[PDB]
Amino acid sequence: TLKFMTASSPLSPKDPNEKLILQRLEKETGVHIDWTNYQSDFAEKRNLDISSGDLPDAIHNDGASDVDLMNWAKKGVIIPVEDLIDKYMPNLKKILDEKPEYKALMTAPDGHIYSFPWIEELGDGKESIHSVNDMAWINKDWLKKLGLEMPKTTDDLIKVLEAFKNGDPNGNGEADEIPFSFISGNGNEDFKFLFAAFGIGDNDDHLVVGNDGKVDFTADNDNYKEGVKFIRQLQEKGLIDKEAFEHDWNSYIAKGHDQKFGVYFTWDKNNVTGSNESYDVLPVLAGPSGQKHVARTNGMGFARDKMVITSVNKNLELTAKWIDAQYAPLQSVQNNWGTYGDDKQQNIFELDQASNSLKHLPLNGTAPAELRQKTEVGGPLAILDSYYGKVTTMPDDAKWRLDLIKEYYVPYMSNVNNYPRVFMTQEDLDKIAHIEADMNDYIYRKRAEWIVNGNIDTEWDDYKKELEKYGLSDYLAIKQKYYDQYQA
Ligand SMILES: OC[C@H]1O[C@@](CO)(OC[C@@]2(OC[C@@]3(O[C@H]4O[C@H](CO)[C@@H](O)[C@H](O)[C@H]4O)O[C@H](CO)[C@@H](O)[C@@H]3O)O[C@H](CO)[C@@H](O)[C@@H]2O)[C@@H](O)[C@@H]1O
Ligand SMILES: [Ca+2]
Ligand SMILES: [Ca+2]
Repeated sequence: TLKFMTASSPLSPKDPNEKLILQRLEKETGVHIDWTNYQSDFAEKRNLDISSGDLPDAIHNDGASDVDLMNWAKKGVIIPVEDLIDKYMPNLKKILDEKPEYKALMTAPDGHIYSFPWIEELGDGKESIHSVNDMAWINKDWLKKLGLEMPKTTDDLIKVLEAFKNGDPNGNGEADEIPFSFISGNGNEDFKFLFAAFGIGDNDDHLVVGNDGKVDFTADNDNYKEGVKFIRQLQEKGLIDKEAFEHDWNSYIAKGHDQKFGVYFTWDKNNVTGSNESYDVLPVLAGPSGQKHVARTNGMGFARDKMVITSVNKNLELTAKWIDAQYAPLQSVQNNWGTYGDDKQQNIFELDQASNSLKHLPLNGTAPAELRQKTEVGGPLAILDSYYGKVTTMPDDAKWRLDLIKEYYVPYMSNVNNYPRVFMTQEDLDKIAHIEADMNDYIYRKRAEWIVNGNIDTEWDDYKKELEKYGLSDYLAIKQKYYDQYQA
């Protein structure tokens, strides 16, 4: 018996032990987990537990930031685990011996390892499945219906959206068409993907790496100004979803499912407009001066912390062995993606007993993300490029996305490098975190304000000064420092 805090989807059972995977796991391991399972606001609820001294044995599927992780280590909330890996975790050792770069990625600059990672190999470099998150999707049915060609430029896009607005492409005599929509902020449904059509573009870090080796701050660039102006034009012309700055995922996908969107953003259309050929990828567009670019995210198939062990943990050896069971290939694949042989609900896999390998089943039009979030576990695991065809099939939705990324975006990803996943010192993390406490929401708040009020030209210099007062220069110097050490 161990006590784990975890994070899961609101679609999944309130008690994680209702998951088929965890049932089978308790049989296999003989460990029963008592779960504290937060399904909304995990990070905030976790932090209250930590602040009140109400710690589990370990926090599963945690996803803490680096600053959190180091703060917790310094205050003795969590423990270093490297001795536990050496002594009790042969599955993990195997992985780290085959792919030693993950060990580097796990290790803090004080020399300790504080967390167990998630590793999922799907594409490399520019071809990473993570290279673009908020892909743009377009209603090709409407285009074909209105006699329109796929737009090639930002100007074409405006015209297409105007025709969507006024042209009644769904043919019901109603102005029900929402030409352009998004969910504003970080994440897969934001519009920042289009900013690159004005050069450089933007990502959730607001940080790219120039081909000069200089870290660039995106959200102060004239190019970024132009991107905001473009979205403002869309606003002024009545082409943006009237609730874009208010709605949520559930509302976004309700409209999606009714196919109200002309152009919208998401990871995979199948989750929002469904599994049809009405919507396809919006190809990379040329800006007005011929800019044609895809900004790279800094995302990768690695998250440093999907589990930590607290300093109250009862049985370090038992914990460490339980965790290592998650790194066995079959377990890792399932924990990540779902399972087989549920006699009562849909299954992501079938187990082929002849090979003892997993195989992706077709979904009867069920959303990718929907069944997954019900049946996955998250937590620490590894899926290596050598598992495909031997331990498991590659997901078809993954393969498909990798193809799209390679076909539509890679040619226009002209930045040789993105920002590497460094592990900064505690002091530097703390410094950075203070700065981001000001910048982060300020950056989104002004972006939205300018789209809605049209005053970017008169507020831009003052916004840049404000960003300097928050410490943007110190922030960049720190970023650049770690990028330079990484390259050396
Ligand atoms: O294209 C399919 C392949 O893409 C991957 C890339 O890792 O999976 C992406 C995918 O699932 C991610 C998932 O979790 C994310 O969203 C959570 C909700 O906030 C968040 O807690 C996780 O930390 C974050 O990783 O999203 C779904 C739904 O939440 C969940 O079940 C997943 O763990 O993203 C799309 C939805 O945004 C999904 O369609 C897709 O699975 C790779 O795993 C896939 O093979
Ligand atoms: Ca209509
Ligand atoms: Ca800049």
